[PDB]
Amino acid sequence: ATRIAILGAGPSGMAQLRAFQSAQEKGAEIPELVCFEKQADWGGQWNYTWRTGLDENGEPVHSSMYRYLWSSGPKECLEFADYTFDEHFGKPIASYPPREVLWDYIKGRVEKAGVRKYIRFNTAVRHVEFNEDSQTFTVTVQDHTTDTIYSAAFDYVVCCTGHFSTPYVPEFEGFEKFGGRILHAHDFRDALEFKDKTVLLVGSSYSAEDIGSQCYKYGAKKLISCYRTAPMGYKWPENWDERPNLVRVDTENAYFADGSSEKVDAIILCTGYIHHFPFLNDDLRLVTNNRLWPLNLYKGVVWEDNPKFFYIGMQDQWYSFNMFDAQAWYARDVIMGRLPLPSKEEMKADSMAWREKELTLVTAEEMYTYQGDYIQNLIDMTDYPSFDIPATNKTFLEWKHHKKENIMTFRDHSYRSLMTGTMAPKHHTPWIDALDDSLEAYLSDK
Amino acid sequence: ATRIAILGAGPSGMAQLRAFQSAQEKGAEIPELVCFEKQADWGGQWNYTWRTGLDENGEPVHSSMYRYLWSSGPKECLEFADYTFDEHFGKPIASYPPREVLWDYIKGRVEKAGVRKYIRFNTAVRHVEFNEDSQTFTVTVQDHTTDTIYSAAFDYVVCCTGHFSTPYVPEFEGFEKFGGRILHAHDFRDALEFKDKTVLLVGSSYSAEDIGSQCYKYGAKKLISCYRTAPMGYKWPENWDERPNLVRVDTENAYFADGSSEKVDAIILCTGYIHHFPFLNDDLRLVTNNRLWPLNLYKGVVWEDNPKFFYIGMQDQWYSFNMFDAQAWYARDVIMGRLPLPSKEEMKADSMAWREKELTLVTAEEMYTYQGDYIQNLIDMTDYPSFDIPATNKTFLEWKHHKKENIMTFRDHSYRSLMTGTMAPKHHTPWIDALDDSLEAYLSDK
Ligand SMILES: Cc1cc2nc3c(=O)[nH]c(=O)nc-3n(C[C@H](O)[C@H](O)[C@H](O)COP(=O)(O)OP(=O)(O)OC[C@H]3O[C@@H](n4cnc5c(N)ncnc54)[C@H](O)[C@@H]3O)c2cc1C
Ligand SMILES: Cc1cc2nc3c(=O)[nH]c(=O)nc-3n(C[C@H](O)[C@H](O)[C@H](O)COP(=O)(O)OP(=O)(O)OC[C@H]3O[C@@H](n4cnc5c(N)ncnc54)[C@H](O)[C@@H]3O)c2cc1C
Ligand SMILES: NC(=O)c1ccc[n+]([C@@H]2O[C@H](COP(=O)([O-])OP(=O)(O)OC[C@H]3O[C@@H](n4cnc5c(N)ncnc54)[C@H](OP(=O)(O)O)[C@@H]3O)[C@@H](O)[C@H]2O)c1
Ligand SMILES: NC(=O)c1ccc[n+]([C@@H]2O[C@H](COP(=O)([O-])OP(=O)(O)OC[C@H]3O[C@@H](n4cnc5c(N)ncnc54)[C@H](OP(=O)(O)O)[C@@H]3O)[C@@H](O)[C@H]2O)c1
Repeated sequence: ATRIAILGAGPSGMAQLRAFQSAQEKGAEIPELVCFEKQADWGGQWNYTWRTGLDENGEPVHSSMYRYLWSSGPKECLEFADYTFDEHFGKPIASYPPREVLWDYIKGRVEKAGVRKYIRFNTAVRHVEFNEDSQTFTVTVQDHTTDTIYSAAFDYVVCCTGHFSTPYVPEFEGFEKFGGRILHAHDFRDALEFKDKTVLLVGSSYSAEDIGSQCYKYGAKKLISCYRTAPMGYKWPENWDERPNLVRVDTENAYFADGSSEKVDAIILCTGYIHHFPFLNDDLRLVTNNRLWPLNLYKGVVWEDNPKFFYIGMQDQWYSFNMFDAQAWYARDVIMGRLPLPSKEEMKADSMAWREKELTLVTAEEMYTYQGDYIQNLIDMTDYPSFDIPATNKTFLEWKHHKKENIMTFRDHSYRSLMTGTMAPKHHTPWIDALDDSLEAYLSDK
Repeated sequence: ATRIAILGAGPSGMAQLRAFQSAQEKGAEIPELVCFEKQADWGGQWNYTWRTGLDENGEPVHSSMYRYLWSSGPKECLEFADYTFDEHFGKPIASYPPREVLWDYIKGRVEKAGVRKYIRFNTAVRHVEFNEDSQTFTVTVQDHTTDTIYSAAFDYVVCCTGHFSTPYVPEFEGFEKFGGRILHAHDFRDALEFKDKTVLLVGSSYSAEDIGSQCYKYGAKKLISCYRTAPMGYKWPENWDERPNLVRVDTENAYFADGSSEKVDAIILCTGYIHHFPFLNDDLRLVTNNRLWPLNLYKGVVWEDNPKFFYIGMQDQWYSFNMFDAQAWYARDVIMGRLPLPSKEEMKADSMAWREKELTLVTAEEMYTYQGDYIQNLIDMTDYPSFDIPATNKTFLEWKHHKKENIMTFRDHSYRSLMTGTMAPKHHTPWIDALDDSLEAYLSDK
């Protein structure tokens, strides 16, 4: 009568449900499942909302996604080994689908699987405690539909609440006096809000690349992006420059370590996120910066201090969807008794070996290869379909080259699926001109 | 060795500490105090921040206040009976001080009292449980300076976390397609962000009045405000009209029940707040809409289901600072044994009588007079200095008339202090021209 709690119904929660459902379909007897989700529908980040800051129930808004967002890597690198792009759409499609298209895809797997019935939507997880005496977890949640706080007992808990939602938002001198809008990447919604405007983007990783690109694409007057350590280093459009870092601000201007300075309408902090778990105490709470190998997680997923608690997708992401699968399948097999955990000492020693290797990594290539090795090790222990990881590494490599070649057109290239073998078609419209981000617009043919 | 927890160091928390400190100064022996505050300094709403949505630790941003905010009622109606405006500033000042000026004042009382030492700043209250077996509260908090979650036992808890922070944010058809900024009043920061723009304000209470006024004052091209029930009904500037309710929106336009419609750059939801206490379970959690008499609070402050738990300032606010005092002094005397509570049945019957009367109220005059009667009933039970409530009522009445006379110049009038008798000077600058909101600018003379 063993009972499991899954926190969150994004890709990771969906993957954990899907892993149990698959074991059950092959005839295994599975635990009882309850998955709690604070939004009204599944998909995690991929469920777009116009809302900003706090949602209609007062929970922090979860999604950081914006209008016009498109896959940032090759779809071929994030394809499910058990539910192909061919199966879901019935036809080839280009390699960088818009948000709505990938949303549709991940829902499709879990619609086929019938796992929606396990999910209590509109329910925020408030608190998870472990009771020593009974060896079980009390999960306290708030049901916003009924406006009730209640709690329930579980034998295992799988946490899938992500780490790209709680913004890291550093302060800069003068922000209290600046007259334009200051916002974090997290609150970016429609690029059209910045048409004909000068937009400062603080930071130099994916958010900066892509939020700049959208502002450019939808007609901002000018873009300044500044970096803390090293410049992003791509060849930008003519109305976009990189400066060394922002140092202060006044009523209208920004000042850089350059010595330069200029008039700026809006500042967008593209400074990343914190791992933040307001519902866990120190006995259960993961503390880490964003990285390929957070400590304290055996095989990157079992909580070393209480191996009945698990974390999915808490690593930085080169791979994503099929990493979460590998992780969710491993957790499932641990929970189900198919893969007994070693002692605490051996877990720590294993994790340390993973951390030593992580610290070796210099180049982007070495990094996704490392995540690949990690994933390889996971999928080899479970009935998760194996797939060509070295060939996925190669596809990441091409993608890197395409971005270096030209940062504004990398989305116009195509790659071959490592599940099906088929090469993807070019898209009916080049990126810069595809102004409509809808599923409908992308799947027809204008 | 009796121990009290005070949740929040805004005006209410500050009042609660001040109430204890005064009893102690007069020679009483007081309980031990710990006050928890998630911000880095005291003042509550009055502590301005440029931050929006979630703060640097990932907590919801608390303050709803914006640049250029000024007192919305006569300072004479919110004067402390035990720490006058004369005492704090050393000289007369006008009747509608800017935010920074009132912040300075409320901090002044609590700096004089030396109560800062009781407060653990940068600490978010996560959870408050009541243990039946020991009859005490476990308060769990997260210290963001040390990044540690810990908990502590208390005999009484006073909740002062406010109810104008978690926004009520209704959805309107088309919001997911609109191309400008959508925001709640709560996120409104610098009016200059809307200079030369058309701004729709949804709502018809104080937020709508005042945010519109600031947008106007700082040079917005045009203002549309729309109402759900009745229009605000003031004579607005020429570039500002009131329409019946908003019904939908597309890429660039708003459509109203008017039948009318127009191009709009930014939508500001001025639709109020919810009472939200994510750190309480249903045994302790107050559930109410914003009103003069929330139910379940004996004398408006003692939690009827567990009278060792208290709420300060959870009523809607005509009076404010000296209401919180009256309430804090009452809670103090209850906690200290000077005012024993009646049985549960009598509390309920008393609360019912207050509710019946609340439901009687029609006119704005009847409403603040009701709050005044409530405050009268409180201050008569404690050593809180009594003061002229009927004369404060009269002052509110004048203020109402000044607003109806001209909504854009009500802040240029002056009233007499009910603590000192002295009439307040006119201000060195009329409202529409005082563009600088700083303490310094308001307290010197230009
Ligand atoms: C702007 C942005 C763009 C991205 N684009 C890509 C991309 O193009 N390609 C790619 O591979 N990856 C991308 N990512 C990476 C992203 O992390 C993954 O794609 C994927 O969404 C990870 O999903 P997850 O389920 O682990 O967490 P999430 O997707 O964040 O979902 C977590 C779920 O947990 C829920 N939750 C959180 N707290 C609670 C609580 N208290 N109670 C109940 N429920 C809770 C949330 O509501 C949410 O549904 C992007 C990330 C961001 C932020
Ligand atoms: C925009 C705006 C303008 C206003 N203008 C006026 C005015 O001009 N005149 C007037 O009389 N009234 C005004 N008010 C009314 C306001 O409610 C009172 O003036 C007063 O600030 C109420 O104080 P409070 O201490 O009860 O709550 P607050 O002032 O809101 O302070 C609550 C405190 O609780 C803390 N807190 C909340 N949650 C936690 C947690 N979980 N853990 C730790 N700490 C927590 C917050 O950090 C905050 O410091 C205004 C309100 C708003 C929103
Ligand atoms: N579809 C898309 O294209 C898309 C868009 C956004 C996000 N994402 C996803 O989200 C993940 C990362 O998002 P992210 O770019 O927001 O965070 P991130 O990858 O951790 O990058 C954080 C960035 O902010 C900078 N930064 C931090 N503090 C700073 C400071 N005080 N001053 C100046 N700069 C500062 C960092 O500077 P330093 O470099 O000096 O450390 C770094 O460039 C990616 O793995 C991707 O999956 C995808
Ligand atoms: N210094 C200042 O001037 C200042 C500024 C802001 C706030 N404050 C303080 O904050 C308190 C109130 O702030 P508030 O005005 O934001 O909230 P509020 O007083 O409760 O008013 C809520 C408003 O939003 C409207 N509304 C709610 N739902 C709506 C919907 N679905 N569609 C359209 N309109 C809708 C309500 O409509 P209905 O009228 O139909 O009920 C009402 O006008 C005041 O007591 C004051 O202390 C002061």
